[PDB]
Amino acid sequence: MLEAKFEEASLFKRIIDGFKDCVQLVNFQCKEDGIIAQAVDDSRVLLVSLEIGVEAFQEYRCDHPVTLGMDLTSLSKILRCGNNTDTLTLIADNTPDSIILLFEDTKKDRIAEYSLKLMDIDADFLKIEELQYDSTLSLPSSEFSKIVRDLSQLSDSINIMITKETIKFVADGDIGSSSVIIKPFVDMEHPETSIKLEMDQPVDLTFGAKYLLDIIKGSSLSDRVGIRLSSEAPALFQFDLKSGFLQFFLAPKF
Repeated sequence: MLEAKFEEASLFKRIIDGFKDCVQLVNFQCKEDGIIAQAVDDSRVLLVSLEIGVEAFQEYRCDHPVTLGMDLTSLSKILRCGNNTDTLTLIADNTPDSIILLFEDTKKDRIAEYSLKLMDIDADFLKIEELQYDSTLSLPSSEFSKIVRDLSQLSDSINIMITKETIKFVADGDIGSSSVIIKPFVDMEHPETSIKLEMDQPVDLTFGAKYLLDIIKGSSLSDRVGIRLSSEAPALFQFDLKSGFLQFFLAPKF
């Protein structure tokens, strides 16, 4: 009925990581064009949205829509058992109470099979994404990961501000302060180091550093990170998949 085969289990593992620090109970809607998942934290400042396209799997077959409500902790326990390089195949016949996970390795000499029991998770799906954001911005995820990791040393809240040609991060907690200033540049070897900034309106927003910290563990899925900011809206942090993405919508501090 449903058969999704990841070329490498690391992918699913990493996706599930991006979620697990933010919530435990998540519905995975599987359909003909792939899988989506949406989940909010308890404070409802952070919404995590995932979409995994068909071409993102080595092989993918879903006969008809089916929801897989899962406990992220239980799931990650099971994922602990396979390794980053195993092929992972999720499988379910329709109207399921549980799914199956298949790791193989091609030496040789491995083929482990587990079965997770599904739960019923009550979900009211949200479509809060805006048409355009005041500023759009991309950069190496590794770089953004450091800026966050660093600045979250001084303050429990980080302030991001965009003016013409300047992106600026600032943490100013009791103990001390730091300010990173970066700017748009293309660098051809390679251009995945480059920093892109499109600004309609300048924006000056502040976020809980604790959540930014969650958001940047998606760095493992993508060389780069996209960031859309608006004055009156949750910020959108995005890591592109081969086909799809993991996105984090995060409420600016009032």
